Amino acid sequence: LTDTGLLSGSEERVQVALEELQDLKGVWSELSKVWEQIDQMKEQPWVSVQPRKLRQNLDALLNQLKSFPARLRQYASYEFVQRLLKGYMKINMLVIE
Repeated sequence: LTDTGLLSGSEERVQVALEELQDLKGVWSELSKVWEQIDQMKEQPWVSVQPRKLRQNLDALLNQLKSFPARLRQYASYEFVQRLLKGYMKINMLVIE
């Protein structure tokens, strides 16, 4: 059979999708790594850790989730990890307040 399965425009689209998916997977991994520390800071009790400790945990989660590349930051994974870390830090700060 005479099939056009070589590196055509479809092949270029497949390669671009694979590169974008690698970037998105990196962003998701960085977001999960940051969100682990962010969730730890958020789940730290108000009596156990003050608002300063909650803010420190949220900032550590944001720093962990902000280490992704440009493609990772374009992907939603790192941004959502940073959002979860910021939410945990805000929960700690509100508990301290």
